[PDB]
Amino acid sequence: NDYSRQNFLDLNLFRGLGEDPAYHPPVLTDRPRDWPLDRWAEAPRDLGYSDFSPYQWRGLRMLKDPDTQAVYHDMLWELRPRTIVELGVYNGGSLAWFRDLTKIMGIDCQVIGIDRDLSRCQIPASDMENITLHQGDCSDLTTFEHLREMAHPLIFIDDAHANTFNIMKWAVDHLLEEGDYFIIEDMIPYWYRYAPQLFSEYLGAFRDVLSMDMLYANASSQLDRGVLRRVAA
Amino acid sequence: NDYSRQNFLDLNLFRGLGEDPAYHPPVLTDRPRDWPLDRWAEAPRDLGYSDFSPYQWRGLRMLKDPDTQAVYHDMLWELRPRTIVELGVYNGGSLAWFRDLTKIMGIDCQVIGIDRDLSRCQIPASDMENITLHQGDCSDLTTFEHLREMAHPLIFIDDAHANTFNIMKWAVDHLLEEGDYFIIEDMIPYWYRYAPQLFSEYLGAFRDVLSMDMLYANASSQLDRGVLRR
Amino acid sequence: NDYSRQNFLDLNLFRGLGEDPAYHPPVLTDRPRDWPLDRWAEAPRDLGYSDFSPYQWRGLRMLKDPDTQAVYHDMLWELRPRTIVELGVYNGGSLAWFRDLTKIMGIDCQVIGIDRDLSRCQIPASDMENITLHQGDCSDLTTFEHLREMAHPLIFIDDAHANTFNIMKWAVDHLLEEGDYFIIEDMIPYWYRYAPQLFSEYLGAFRDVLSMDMLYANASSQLDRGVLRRVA
Amino acid sequence: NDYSRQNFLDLNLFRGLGEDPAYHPPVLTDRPRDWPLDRWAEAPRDLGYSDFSPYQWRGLRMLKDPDTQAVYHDMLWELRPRTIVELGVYNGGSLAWFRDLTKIMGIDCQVIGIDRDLSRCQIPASDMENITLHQGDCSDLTTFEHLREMAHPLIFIDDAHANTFNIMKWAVDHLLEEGDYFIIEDMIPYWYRYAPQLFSEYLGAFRDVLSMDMLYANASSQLDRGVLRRVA
Amino acid sequence: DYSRQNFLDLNLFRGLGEDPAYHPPVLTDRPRDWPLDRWAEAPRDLGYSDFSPYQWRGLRMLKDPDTQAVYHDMLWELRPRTIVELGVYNGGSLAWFRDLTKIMGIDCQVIGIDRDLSRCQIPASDMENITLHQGDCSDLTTFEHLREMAHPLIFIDDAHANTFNIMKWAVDHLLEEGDYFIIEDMIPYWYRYAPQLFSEYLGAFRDVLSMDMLYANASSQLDRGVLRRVAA
Amino acid sequence: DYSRQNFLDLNLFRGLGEDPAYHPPVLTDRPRDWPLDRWAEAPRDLGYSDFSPYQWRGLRMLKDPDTQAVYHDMLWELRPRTIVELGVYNGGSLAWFRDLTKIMGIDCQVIGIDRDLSRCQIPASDMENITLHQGDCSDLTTFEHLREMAHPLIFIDDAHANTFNIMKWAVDHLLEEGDYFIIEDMIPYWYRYAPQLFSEYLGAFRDVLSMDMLYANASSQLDRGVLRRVAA
Ligand SMILES: [Mg+2]
Ligand SMILES: [Mg+2]
Ligand SMILES: [Mg+2]
Ligand SMILES: [Mg+2]
Ligand SMILES: [Mg+2]
Repeated sequence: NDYSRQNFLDLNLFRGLGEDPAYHPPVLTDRPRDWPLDRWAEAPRDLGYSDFSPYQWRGLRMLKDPDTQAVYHDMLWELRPRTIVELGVYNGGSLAWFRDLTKIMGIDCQVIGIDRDLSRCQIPASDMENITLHQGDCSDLTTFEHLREMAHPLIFIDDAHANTFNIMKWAVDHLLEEGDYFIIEDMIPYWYRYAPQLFSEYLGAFRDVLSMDMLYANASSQLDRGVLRRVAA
Repeated sequence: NDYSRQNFLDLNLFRGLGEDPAYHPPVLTDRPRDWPLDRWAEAPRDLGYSDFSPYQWRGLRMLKDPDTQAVYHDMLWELRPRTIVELGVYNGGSLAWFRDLTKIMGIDCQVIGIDRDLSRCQIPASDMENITLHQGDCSDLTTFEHLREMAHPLIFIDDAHANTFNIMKWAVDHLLEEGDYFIIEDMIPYWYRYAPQLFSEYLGAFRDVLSMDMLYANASSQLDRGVLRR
Repeated sequence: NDYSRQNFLDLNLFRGLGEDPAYHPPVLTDRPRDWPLDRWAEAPRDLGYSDFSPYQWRGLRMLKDPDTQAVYHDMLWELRPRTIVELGVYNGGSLAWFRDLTKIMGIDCQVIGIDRDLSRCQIPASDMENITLHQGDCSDLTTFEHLREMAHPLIFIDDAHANTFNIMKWAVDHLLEEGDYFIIEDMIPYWYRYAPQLFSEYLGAFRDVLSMDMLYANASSQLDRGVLRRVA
Repeated sequence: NDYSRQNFLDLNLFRGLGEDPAYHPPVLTDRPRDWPLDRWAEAPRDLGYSDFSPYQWRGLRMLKDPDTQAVYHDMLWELRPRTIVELGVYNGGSLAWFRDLTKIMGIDCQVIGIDRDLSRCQIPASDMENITLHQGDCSDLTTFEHLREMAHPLIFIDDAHANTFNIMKWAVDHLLEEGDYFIIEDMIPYWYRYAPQLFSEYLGAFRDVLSMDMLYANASSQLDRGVLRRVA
Repeated sequence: DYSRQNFLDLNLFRGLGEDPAYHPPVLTDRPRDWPLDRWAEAPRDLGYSDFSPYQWRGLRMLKDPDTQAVYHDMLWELRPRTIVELGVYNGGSLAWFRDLTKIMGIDCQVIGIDRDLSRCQIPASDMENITLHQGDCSDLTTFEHLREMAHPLIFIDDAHANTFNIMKWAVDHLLEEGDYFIIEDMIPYWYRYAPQLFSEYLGAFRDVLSMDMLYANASSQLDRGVLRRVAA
Repeated sequence: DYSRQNFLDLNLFRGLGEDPAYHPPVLTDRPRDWPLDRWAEAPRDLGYSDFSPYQWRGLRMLKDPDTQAVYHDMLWELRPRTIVELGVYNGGSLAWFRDLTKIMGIDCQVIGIDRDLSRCQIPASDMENITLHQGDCSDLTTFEHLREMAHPLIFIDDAHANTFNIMKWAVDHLLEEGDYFIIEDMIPYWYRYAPQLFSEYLGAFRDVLSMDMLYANASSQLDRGVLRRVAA
């Protein structure tokens, strides 16, 4: 009866994130790491550990999978953006990744992390060149005014998914010049499954300003149908 | 330009539920309802509308899909519950279904629906025989305390998913008896996927009090590995 | 030894029906019913028993699986039929279900079941209110010529599958009214596979009197492309 | 309004067989046969006709598909049957096939086909060497003690599917010597689905006289779990 | 141990296997004779590798059953008096073509061409209407050396070296109207790897060849590679 | 026209494509800017060929994202001083490996061995820490001649010729405990085509090499071919 004295957490705290913001190399349970080559044909063919979010960049966790990394790579190489914003930080491995990548492409880029809870960031202070954190609430649209200094072209990425359509209208009006991206990750397929009528009306409300970039918008499951930018249709 | 003059409801509110608690029948957009038989083989084979949650019961939207209904039908026939508690209510279609089914079966059952927002419920007052609504909070257990003098057997069903494991602890200590069910719809495969270490330990904390019922636990994707009892 | 001493029942008698018209709850063999929770993840994920026809309604077996039940629910709620005729009966599970469901909806509806052999039926006689059995050979236009005048709207369901296109020509001329359904369960995808030319033409012969109802024709594997109704 | 002046054949007579015993080549309806190579990539990737049973041997229809043919080709090469009995005939395509293939392999084999209705047979009277058609009723078992005693080894194939287990009980007692095959095409997977208890128990009756030949029993979809032989 | 052996390049056996001779499959992890009393406990998988299991009369067959069915229909329609196969390996398909044309009553001459014939397993006694020819591919003169052959003619590429030039020569010097030129296996791969070059090269033959859509989509090995001469 | 053209052998492009230089994809059947008011009508597929559409800093990449992710992890764990690609093509892999070791801060040299370094597309300025070498995969003297590099080292085989002989050489004269010998793409094909000989050949290295199960199942290019030293 271990339950009778336990206080249990709401496991929803870990929705789509996992339990620990820091990376740990996967650990084999039902097999040796070194398999005998004389019994090579008998060796189990499955992954060996959970395939939920096993990705990393330099000892930091990555919530963007390799297919998403390939898309953002092409997008960065093409646009050569001076600014990449990120609503939703979590552990910050995405922030660091964008920074490292741009550095090697020779793009002078500023990466910006806005979140209401920056406590879980895992980047060391001694590895923060061209990265800026920003405490803020999504619901509050005035969180976003103070990033009207940054240069163009610009990529705005929504990994937070709250008050998102109001944030999209705020950006369109006050932020995005021609060519800039507004990308919503993960959620467009769910909103459209759960709310076809309202979703189509809201998305279509931006028919005069944004468009879906078809070169990138079907190239990874995380970005599926959610990559937009300020360009004429 | 229609984006500026409009202001946007948050679509997260319609998550796993939909835009509207009232039932509306599907409507065809890209094909006539009445396909002519002389061109019978040209007719599209796909369903012709959203497969999201198109199910109903007597004009009330039903979130439990036909496979889950089959499972619960068998559970009711086998266990003949005196009480069905539904945590999380939405449109009330589950409540009216559970009541109608126990009525044709001859079982004397009270259905109970607990939820913080009951405004979405579509059951008319006139059809509430053996159904009781209850407005309360998950995060405090006082909600449930009051009226733990219901007859058994009992089936408790979590459709709210807040403070779930505490509510289950409370349930074993105060409500449940041998043969009663505690059922976690939908969530378990996700909680395991995302927090496996923590979930495993938590579920196994209940090893001396609850067990997974293997006759029902693999029979529906909504009840997948969440049918517990005793 | 055992083989010489037996008479062997022909197994085609049980085609798509099972060995026993009475219901029995499925039984686990390779696992305990109450899996311990400290090994929750170790538990097997498959069903644990045959998926053939394990469906029931109040202790009666159901040959229409849950998805078909959903389609018939919507159709009953929309049309509010006065009569439902089932061609082929077996255990009566559907009959009971149809009557019970119309009762719950407040639809005054008589349910009629027709079969050559009504000995399999399992409905307790004290539970036949608004259910009528007719004994009679399906492949005989006589059986339907002898039926009384029923109330409309009506749903006519073919679960027998013998001499079916003649029965349908009779239905169109003598029974069906605007809005009424002639449903063929199970059989149409097979008839199309084995006889595409003859089937296409035969079905096409009813182009001015029946149409495929597209709201329900693709909503279930059992009713798939077999939901028809009068006019348009 | 063509339905009122039509003669409706029973489509069930075509089950698993088709409309016409005679072969006719498949035909394209929605594309040219000669696709131009300057639009090669635009060309469709799908078969272009019904994939139910488009197989032939020398202008005769073959109900046995290529995978099943491959299994029989090997079984013949290994066993070198002196006799092949095919219970159930239709167009006689597999009869001709069996005779033709055994002839090419240098096997001295007699192909026998039994059926109630031999009218459909499409084999010319002239091309009938080493092939005997018997009249037969699967209900009466002195139809098979109407065997002139043929040579061994012997393959016995069931394509008729009536009174099958009794015809099997008979085969063991009067025909099958060490190594002879009794094959049931098509039915076994469906019988296990519908009557798992009886099927398991009936087959289990023959444990001391027949075994399932695992070299071939998993090798095609039509012979699936249906290939058996004498002893072990 | 590894310190001793000289290692053969395994690329030698690509798409072919280690041994041109046929040997029947052998079960490793089950009895060949499965007891009927535990019939449902029997494993459902093939029980041996499925790389290239097929045979004709004790010779390996690299063309699988679906491919044989297409060639069977082609041969029966077209009635070729010459079948050329560029690339030979074990000779299985060579003997199959000859045997099929023989029971079809067609007067066909099957020709086999290869730089290495040492792997050909056809017995010299079973060689009638078959000619082996040992020449290199990229040298087009190999082919001039025998356009004495009768028509209709089916030319088959199983070697895949310098294929388009060989097709050019064939179009000009060999193929009368109706004749086939088939590329097995490779065209899907060439389109995947070099889509611009492949399309342009295939389109360069638009007034002389077409894709035969009756056979081009009917097997995975022939897939989009069955071409024939349209009148010019 | 065809009789004019001399046709290149498409096998030259096998596994690589026609152009070592990167060009981004373009759409044919859709606009790049899809209008949001038609968002649900937009096509769902990629829009271009998904053969080898990957890149690094304007250079082609043959290793796909999942493979990249396995090499990322490996590099971070192993901190290799020397990485050796056996086969170069366009050099994309070389540049990535060098760039990646640089952002991780690892002091690494990258060597690229190939008979043909002509297709290499790395600009002269960006060659810091990237030594190239001409040589044949038939000399084991090609590999000695490469001066002694620091360890830990990884050895990737992307040429696949005389590989097992090259593996024996590396174990004895080059590889220390924990160094890697990785064979890309090829092992699953060599075990399908030659199961017996591959089983025996790999088996010989049991005392000096293991399979690294942390990485061996994590991508389809590396599938079952990542090795190092110390098992059982
Ligand atoms: Mg993401
Ligand atoms: Mg519910
Ligand atoms: Mg049914
Ligand atoms: Mg082949
Ligand atoms: Mg590779």
